[PDB]
Amino acid sequence: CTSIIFSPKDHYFGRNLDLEITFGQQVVITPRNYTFKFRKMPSLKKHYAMIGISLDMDDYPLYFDATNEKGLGMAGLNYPGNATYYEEKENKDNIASFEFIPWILGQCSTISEVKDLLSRINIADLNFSEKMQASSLHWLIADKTGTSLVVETDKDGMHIYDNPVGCLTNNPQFPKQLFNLNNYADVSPKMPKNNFSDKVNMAGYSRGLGSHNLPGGMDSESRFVRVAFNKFNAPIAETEEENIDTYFHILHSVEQQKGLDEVGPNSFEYTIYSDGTNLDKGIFYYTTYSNKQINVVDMNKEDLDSSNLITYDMLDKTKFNHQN
Amino acid sequence: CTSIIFSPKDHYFGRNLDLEITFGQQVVITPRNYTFKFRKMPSLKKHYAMIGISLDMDDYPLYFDATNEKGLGMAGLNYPGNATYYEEKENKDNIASFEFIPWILGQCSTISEVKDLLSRINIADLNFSEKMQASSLHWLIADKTGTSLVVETDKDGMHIYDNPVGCLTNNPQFPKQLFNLNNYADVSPKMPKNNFSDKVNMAGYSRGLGSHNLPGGMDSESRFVRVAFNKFNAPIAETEEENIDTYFHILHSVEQQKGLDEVGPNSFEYTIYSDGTNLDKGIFYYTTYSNKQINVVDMNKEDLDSSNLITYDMLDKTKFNHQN
Amino acid sequence: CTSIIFSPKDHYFGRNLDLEITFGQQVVITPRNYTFKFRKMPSLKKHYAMIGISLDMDDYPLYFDATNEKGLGMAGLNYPGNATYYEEKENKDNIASFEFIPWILGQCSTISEVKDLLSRINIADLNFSEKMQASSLHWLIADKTGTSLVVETDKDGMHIYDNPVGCLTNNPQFPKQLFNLNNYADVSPKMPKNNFSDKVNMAGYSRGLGSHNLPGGMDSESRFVRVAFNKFNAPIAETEEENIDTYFHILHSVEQQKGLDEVGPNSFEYTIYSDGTNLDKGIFYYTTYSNKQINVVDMNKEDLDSSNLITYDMLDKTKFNHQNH
Amino acid sequence: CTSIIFSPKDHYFGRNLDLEITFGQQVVITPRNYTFKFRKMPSLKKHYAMIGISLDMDDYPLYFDATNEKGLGMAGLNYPGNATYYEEKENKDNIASFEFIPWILGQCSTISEVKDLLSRINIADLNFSEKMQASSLHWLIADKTGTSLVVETDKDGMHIYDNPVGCLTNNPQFPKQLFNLNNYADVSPKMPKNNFSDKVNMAGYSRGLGSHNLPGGMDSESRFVRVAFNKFNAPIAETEEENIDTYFHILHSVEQQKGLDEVGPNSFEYTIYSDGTNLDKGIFYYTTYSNKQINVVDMNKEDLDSSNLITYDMLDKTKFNHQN
Repeated sequence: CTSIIFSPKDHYFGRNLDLEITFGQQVVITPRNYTFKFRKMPSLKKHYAMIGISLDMDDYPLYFDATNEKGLGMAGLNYPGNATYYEEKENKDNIASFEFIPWILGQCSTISEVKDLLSRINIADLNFSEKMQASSLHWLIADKTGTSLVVETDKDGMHIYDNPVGCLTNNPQFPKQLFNLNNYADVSPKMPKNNFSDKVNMAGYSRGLGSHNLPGGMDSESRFVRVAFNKFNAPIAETEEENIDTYFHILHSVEQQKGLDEVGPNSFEYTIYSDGTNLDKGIFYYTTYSNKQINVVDMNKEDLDSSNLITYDMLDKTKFNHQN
Repeated sequence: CTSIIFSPKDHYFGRNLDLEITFGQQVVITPRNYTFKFRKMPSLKKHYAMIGISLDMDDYPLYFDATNEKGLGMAGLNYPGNATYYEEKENKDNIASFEFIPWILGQCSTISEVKDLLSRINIADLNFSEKMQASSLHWLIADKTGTSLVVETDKDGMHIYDNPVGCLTNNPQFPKQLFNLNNYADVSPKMPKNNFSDKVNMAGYSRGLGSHNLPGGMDSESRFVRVAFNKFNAPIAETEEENIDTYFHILHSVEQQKGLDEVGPNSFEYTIYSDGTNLDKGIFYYTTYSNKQINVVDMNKEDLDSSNLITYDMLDKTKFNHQN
Repeated sequence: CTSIIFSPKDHYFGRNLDLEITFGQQVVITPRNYTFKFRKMPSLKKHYAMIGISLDMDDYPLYFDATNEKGLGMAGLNYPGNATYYEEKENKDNIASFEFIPWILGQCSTISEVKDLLSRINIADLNFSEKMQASSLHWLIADKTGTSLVVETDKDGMHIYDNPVGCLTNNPQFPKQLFNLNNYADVSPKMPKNNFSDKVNMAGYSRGLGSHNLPGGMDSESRFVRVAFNKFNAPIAETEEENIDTYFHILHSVEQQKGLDEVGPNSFEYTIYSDGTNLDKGIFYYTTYSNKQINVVDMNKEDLDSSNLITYDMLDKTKFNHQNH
Repeated sequence: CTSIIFSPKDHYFGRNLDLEITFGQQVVITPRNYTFKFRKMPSLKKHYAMIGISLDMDDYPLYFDATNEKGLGMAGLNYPGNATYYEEKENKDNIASFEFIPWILGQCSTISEVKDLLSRINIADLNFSEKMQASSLHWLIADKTGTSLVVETDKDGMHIYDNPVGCLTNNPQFPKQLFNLNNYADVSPKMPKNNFSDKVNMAGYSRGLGSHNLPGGMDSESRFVRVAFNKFNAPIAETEEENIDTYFHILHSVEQQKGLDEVGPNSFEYTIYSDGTNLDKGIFYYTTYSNKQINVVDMNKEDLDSSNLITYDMLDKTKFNHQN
């Protein structure tokens, strides 16, 4: 998985979901008066409305990532082997990992409010069902000022980090992931100087040689570096159409192509989908692996005061434009 | 530029066109009875029909790449500084670089016929006009057996190479480009073995670590290695829709994103378009940088006995699908 | 800087010193009854003898690294910008960075005893003098069982790490440095399998292609990975001569060559020297940049009950052997 | 194997010999009136004196590398699978690959003289003895002007190349080996500039980060790049002691450590010795894997008009200096 906030003019937040199998995701809008039930907290009977990609299990939205009507966004990305969910604490809001996105996006409008709410939270070891055991996740949270932060629940407790580069992938823990970027200071959009020796003729035989050491791999660290390079060198435009086009080139640059990340016999982790929300306008965009026409769901064209889930199918089939 | 042949069941040939500035291009079917004129050879009054993308002129089809009705495909890719075109030779067929595709694709059906014609050819230093100086190219040729061939006109003469990997980018010369692949034997879709030492605990901390050393750069050798890894590990499917989807994932895996390959002040080489032809069926497909919905032009739906160029606009503007 | 413990049979501990300027340093044995004086603690009037390379100033051994007579070793490696030394603390033993090696090596014989002393230490922001401001260092400590730990004094306090690979270089902090090794699991002494695709003919055109992605750089992470690869694939022998021979190949594999690491105009960081001590025997070995004949100083041939520093020159000029004479 | 000419003031030519088995080589001075016998040419009864490392096979010097009294040096380096030796030719001096060094260094004093002799040569497929096949080699040749050239005998003929970097290792052919240097222009002794993006704070956390991408491997291409970086950034001094010290630091920077290049079960290729000769002065220097004190043999202190080989044992055992 890869998640970014991209702030050329308006602010766009979203992620690639990298898994080996698709099973029942939809675009889900949760309106303000849908009651969020919590295992160990009183229900949120009214809350901010939100939109994202989710499973719908027994009428409950298990969000992979979402954005609320105040321009606050949040995404849960795989964090295998690192994620720890804790015992219940008598002095904290005990919130399950699968309840984390509704808890936060339903109650908070800014990063500062997120931090305040997190000062009272305990991400607790609670499973949705015996069938659906909890996934191992860490979270990227960003708001429409362009500020972002990272939440990791490690063995020695929960850690919260300001995110100066506004990107997140998977393992390792954010301090190591962020520091690894320092090793790529010389990766450049421009041709290199001959620093090797002026007594040797270095021929600039290919445009693009500046990025010769850009990681191309499917792994977590390679995608973090690659998405950071793409994000901070992408062009800035004035229109919505241009900036969302650029946004999807950023995420598609770290797409996991089928066959390249093999996790088992004929089993391949790949980018199921790419989404992005205009945090300033509440507009949800997505592409899928097989359908890279941009699909648009406008949260503001729904009745956000209603009390039941609003669902749209993810258009995940190849759609061709036949010019005859 | 990157060009491949991809042979899952049917055979698909095409390329990314990477340039820092466009002047327009278009899809062009040249029918059988469009007379091909040649500066130094008699005209081909009748020939095979072909389809590809050319410059936005209707004087003459100046193809970037094309595929004829017999399943033979050919693409010219930037070869900066290496490409040498020769003085006219009395005992050869003197053919301009911009006449190469019509000359070959107009008369040849197989790689074997291509080689016979190439043995008597001389790629002459002729310009389409005094203003339109010939660009520096080398060529990938492939037919529907999956066999392919590289043509390079260097300063010491024309060299013709069998291509065992069916890929081509830009510099250097093909023996160096092909040999460089030997350095990436251990790049893997599966998790790496701990070869370092069984006394060191190596944590397989991220899926995709097998490809940690896959090159991600925008440069010529990086894209050659990366597209070969993508092509030979791409899944094999049974439907046309699935295999052409896969084909565009291979080409998009070596797309040059705007901003990442700087050739001058605010001037960036980027992937203008990606195209692919089903050599077996005569069906032409393309995406462009800003419109990655796949566009289809079926050559067999046209009057191939016509005498006039048949043209279609390249739809290069972002197409959104609004769902609510 | 690069420091290792190498444990083929006996145990060998030491380091490359990577700096841009030398002058002053000697092989220095501090005997049992040389009185170690401390700015904020009572003097150690008698203590374990030790041997190492030191800058002697005002009759005080400013050790770069040393090993004591009980087979405990300790080295201070550059930690630029990372090292933080603290205000004096009540309820702690306040010890200056330049007194750290005498404090530990004078009093401890084992890692377990080192850990006891560290639980009550505080590395204080104290300078040798106005002209000698304290260096930014972190420390590798190893004993003759082959166990080692790392001490790093960061902005948010002192951290002590068990060291499973027995190697240290410079920045970054040890958890990041140790975790970076995970990126090199596929580096191999053996020819690589063709994982790329069995549809592509990968020619095995050179021996050694298994190590094609081994880092060769002069930088701290590169050297950490390269020294670990060298150490864990080095052969093990049953002889002192062979095992110390191997030891210096490990250290020399990560030598910084003059001209390859420029830290300012006409100023280059390079490996001044490599040393190694046999912890089980008390034998100090070293080479220098211009003299890679192994020089030997046996601490046990000196009077370890004396009270004065005992010094030997670092033989740092090239000594050619004319076979033709 | 790695071979260089290093030209700080005087000129130093030599090599690392990288093999898995030591045989029993020694330092051999061949005086002017030792008769060189050839299988298919008249004997060379008087010739230039030379010094180098040789096997000894009943009175015949089989040099790995040598340098003659006129300052011409030559080294045979493994070229596995690539070396082709030819059928005898009726119009050429047919010289065995193991006769090549005596043939050249016996009669030539300069690179230009070498090039004239090579115009009449045919490196023929002659083995030294029934159960000792010829080894597969290519050669680096250099003289006291600093100039060097490469001789490679490939399937399609002998190829001679001027060597602009004065370096050679093993496979592949020299054109590909040399061109690969272009991929390392940015490898630097100096700290890198932040070209990734100035919106990203890149910490220059370690001295030497400029060489972060210097290859460290044991393989042929890695050592070629690494010895070149070491050679052209090595300091230049006024005296012999200083320059020969620098010279061995260059060769030792590409030493293959035991255990790092496994060629078979419990069998490793390693640097058996490093040697260099002062071309201007005829002084021979060497280290061995286990003895890094520089050993010196002055060819000119011997009787160069003699008729018998003059042999010295290689001091290959560790010799310690006990200071107390």
